[PDB]
Amino acid sequence: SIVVKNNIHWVGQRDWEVRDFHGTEYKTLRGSSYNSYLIREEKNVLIDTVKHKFSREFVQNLRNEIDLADIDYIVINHAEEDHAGALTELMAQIPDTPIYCTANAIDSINGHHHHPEWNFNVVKTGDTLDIGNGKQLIFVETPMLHWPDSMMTYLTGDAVLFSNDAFGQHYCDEHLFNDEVDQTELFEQCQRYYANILTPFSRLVTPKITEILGFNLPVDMIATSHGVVWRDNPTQIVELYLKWAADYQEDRITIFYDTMSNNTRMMADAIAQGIAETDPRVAVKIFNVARSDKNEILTNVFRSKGVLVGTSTMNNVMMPKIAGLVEEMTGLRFRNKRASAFGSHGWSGGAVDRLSTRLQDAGFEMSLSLKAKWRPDQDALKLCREHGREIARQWALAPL
Amino acid sequence: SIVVKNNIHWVGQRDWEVRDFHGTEYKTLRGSSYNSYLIREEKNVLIDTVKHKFSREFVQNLRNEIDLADIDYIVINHAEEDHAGALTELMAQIPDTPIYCTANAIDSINGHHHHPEWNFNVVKTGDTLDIGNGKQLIFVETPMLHWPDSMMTYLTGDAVLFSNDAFGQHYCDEHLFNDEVDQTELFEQCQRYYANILTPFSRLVTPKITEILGFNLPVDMIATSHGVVWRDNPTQIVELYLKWAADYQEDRITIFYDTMSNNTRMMADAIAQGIAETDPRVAVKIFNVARSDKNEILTNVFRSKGVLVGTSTMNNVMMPKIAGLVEEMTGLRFRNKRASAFGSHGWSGGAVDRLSTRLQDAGFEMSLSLKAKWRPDQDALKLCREHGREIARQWALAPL
Ligand SMILES: Cc1cc2nc3c(=O)[nH]c(=O)nc-3n(C[C@H](O)[C@H](O)[C@H](O)COP(=O)(O)O)c2cc1C
Ligand SMILES: Cc1cc2nc3c(=O)[nH]c(=O)nc-3n(C[C@H](O)[C@H](O)[C@H](O)COP(=O)(O)O)c2cc1C
Ligand SMILES: [Fe+3]
Ligand SMILES: [Fe+3]
Ligand SMILES: [Fe+3]
Ligand SMILES: [Fe+3]
Ligand SMILES: [Kr]
Ligand SMILES: [Kr]
Ligand SMILES: [Kr]
Ligand SMILES: [Kr]
Ligand SMILES: [Kr]
Ligand SMILES: [Kr]
Ligand SMILES: [O]
Ligand SMILES: [O]
Repeated sequence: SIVVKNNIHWVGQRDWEVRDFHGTEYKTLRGSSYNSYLIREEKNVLIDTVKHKFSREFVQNLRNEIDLADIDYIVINHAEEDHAGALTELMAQIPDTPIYCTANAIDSINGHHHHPEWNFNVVKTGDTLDIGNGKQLIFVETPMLHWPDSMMTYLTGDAVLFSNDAFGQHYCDEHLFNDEVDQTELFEQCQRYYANILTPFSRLVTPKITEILGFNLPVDMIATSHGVVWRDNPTQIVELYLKWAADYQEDRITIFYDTMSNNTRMMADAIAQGIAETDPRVAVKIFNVARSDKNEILTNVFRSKGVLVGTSTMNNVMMPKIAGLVEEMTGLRFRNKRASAFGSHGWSGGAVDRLSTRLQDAGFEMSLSLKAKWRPDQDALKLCREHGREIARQWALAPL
Repeated sequence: SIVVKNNIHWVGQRDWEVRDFHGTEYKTLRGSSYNSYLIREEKNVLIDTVKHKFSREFVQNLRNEIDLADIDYIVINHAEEDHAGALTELMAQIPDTPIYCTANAIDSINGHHHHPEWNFNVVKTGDTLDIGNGKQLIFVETPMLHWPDSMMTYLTGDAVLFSNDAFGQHYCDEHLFNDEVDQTELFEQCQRYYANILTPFSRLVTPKITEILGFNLPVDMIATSHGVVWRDNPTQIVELYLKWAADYQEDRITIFYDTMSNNTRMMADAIAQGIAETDPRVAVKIFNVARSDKNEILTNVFRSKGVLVGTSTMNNVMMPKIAGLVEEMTGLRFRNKRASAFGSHGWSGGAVDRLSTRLQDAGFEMSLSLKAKWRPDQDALKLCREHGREIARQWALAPL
């Protein structure tokens, strides 16, 4: 275990090997961690657990830190399997131990564990839990951030905010604190996390942070459930969340496509050139969805002011990976972004219009489409270059 | 080169390494071949070429077999890059050589190569081309099998049908003839090919084969553009095509899904059990689309009488891989098949109905959906088992 602050002990689990989260929908290229915390004042409080596959090690390590019978209260901020997965294993040893959580958490905890006989205690925003020595836990409900059961626990005196998923990132390191790790690698994982997970809940992020700041409670540390503990200027991740929530976009255009014989690829490269030689301020990224990291693509879309999506016409419809990715974007609900569909066809085509429509369904403001037959020759590549020019002029943030 | 029959020489290219076709949409687990044929009578005729990346070797090997100037005619049955990719390289040495192909082939050849100055000769069904010694080539147009430019060339006397893509398969072997290779491995690749490529054109397969049989031309060998040359009972692949075209299905149910925390997986296994203990005649396959071969899944759907598709609700929509796969199935246009959507959700859900609708759009006859909240307990797993029972009774081919 690692001493977080005074009597706060990190008793979680590092995961260096993990490469897949939420099925295979979130690639964790730098691993992750599952942060559990043991607070030992007059009362002994355990905050969240770890993933189920590390339950054996979790309980054993917990035994080495404290007798399980001496644990007074258990707090569950979030009942997703990576934070409450070791719950059944632990409650088998101490079934009478009270569990403090939201009303929605009872549904989610029981939904996974099927032990409704456990002693649940419904908490709501403002509720307190005294642990002795002048310190107490203050609960704040954060529904749909990112789950209905989500909440945060604040420890007075030590001024430590247990935010669970919020302000966390999938980043594994032997050092626990943010000022002890690589800042660049830390920022990438933080932005990668929000873009792929918290984007559809951005409208809720700002009012919640505003509400919490209204409590006027000091924050010395922010102990998330994933990644580093923010102790050195901890509110820096809060400020990033405020910026990322306000329909974040840079002067950047993300182009991604799928192709069977490189015809659409040729179009994408010609479009990109037209943009770069029209607007030097625009950062341009290009991805083949069949050969690229899906989450890296989505992170760029989040940072971009607009995207161009390419697909060849395959069996009167679009290519599956493109359709799949667009479907996911429909759930992420990106805002204040523009889009243009393009692609090659053999005869009748139809996949470009089909794509443009679904992008509109995903919330993108659609510009005109670009279509080409078979492999683009020099003349066709000019039209693609010109399309990029028209896009660059239409999507220009400042005049030029 | 390999002697196919008399003066027919195989001058194509084997591809042991290839693992991806049509982008990454067709996995070639046993490699493939690109069959080109040189006929040397009084006239010298080249039939199709190879993929562009093997163009250097193709021309060189062709030089070792014959002087390029001695080539009289060039036949292009199909202008896809794997059969006409080495065309530009070859025509650079012999630009005056006539090219015999369909009217639609001129559009496709020029579309890729951009050399309209080539000497094209439009052929239609019934047209002949004398090559001497009492032998001649007879052309038969096969539009949308699988391309608009597709055609077949028949050689009289030797009774050899050059079918290009038709009756071919992606299977690489040192031996050229069908009776020299592994029959099981040969059948798998043949069925894998049709299911993923020729399924949406099944309505056209039967009348075309009927028309060709109406010509009363003998067939000693069938020389495709991919895989083995059928010389031992060559019509066996024709009979398989007739069966596969007639909305082929076995007493078989294919279940596939995507899951984030295995809840939907638990549902799929419970459904499968219900079916097996209700109808012992049904063959059941289960696939996680995130961890399985996509084409193996589609091959099973082709053989199946009906499918069950699972998805968890993710951001108010379905999982991308499922959406992507369903999109592709919408293009494959499977016929006379039934379907049932299922999956787990956290709160409001919605992805199961969304999936059931798109399956209906894909042409599946939809049965009732099955929904479960979070992780299924013993009671919920009974409902899933019962759902399988109801499906097994509804989809039963014979009474029982
Ligand atoms: C399996 C397959 C299916 C196709 N289906 C269509 C189609 O339905 N309509 C069409 O106009 N072209 C169709 N085509 C032709 C392609 O759209 C054409 O080759 C395109 O220019 C290539 O795009 P890409 O190289 O960027 O992947 C199909 C090609 C393949 C290989
Ligand atoms: C990223 C993510 C998004 C989710 N979105 C929804 C949702 O929009 N609606 C819902 O009812 N449940 C949602 N859930 C909860 C899942 O549907 C729930 O955990 C489900 O039972 C798990 O299915 P599975 O384990 O088979 O993948 C979401 C879960 C995750 C991890
Ligand atoms: Fe979570
Ligand atoms: Fe988490
Ligand atoms: Fe082809
Ligand atoms: Fe082919
Ligand atoms: Kr969160
Ligand atoms: Kr937040
Ligand atoms: Kr906050
Ligand atoms: Kr074909
Ligand atoms: Kr055919
Ligand atoms: Kr035939
Ligand atoms: O989580
Ligand atoms: O092909």
